[PDB]
Amino acid sequence: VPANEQISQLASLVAASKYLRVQCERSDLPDDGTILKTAVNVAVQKGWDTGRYQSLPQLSENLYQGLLKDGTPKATQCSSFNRTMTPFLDAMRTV
Repeated sequence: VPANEQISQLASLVAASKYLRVQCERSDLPDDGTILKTAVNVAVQKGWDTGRYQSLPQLSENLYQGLLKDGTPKATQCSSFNRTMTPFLDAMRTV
């Protein structure tokens, strides 16, 4: 997996997680910093180089802002993320 694909993938998970917390009232989820730390930890567990990740936090916020405006109704997006995000949310507990 190329380094570009790696960063984009982590940012997507962070964005989806913030979307759940803020838009889907998933108040059991932690702050952006903790979500970010979780993405970094997953990266380490995959053997990825977390030195090349400089553009992770801003990218995450940009993708989150993109979600808000992408035309998917909130209820639809929340139902979808709640269904599919379990493995990443599980990882967040260990953090």
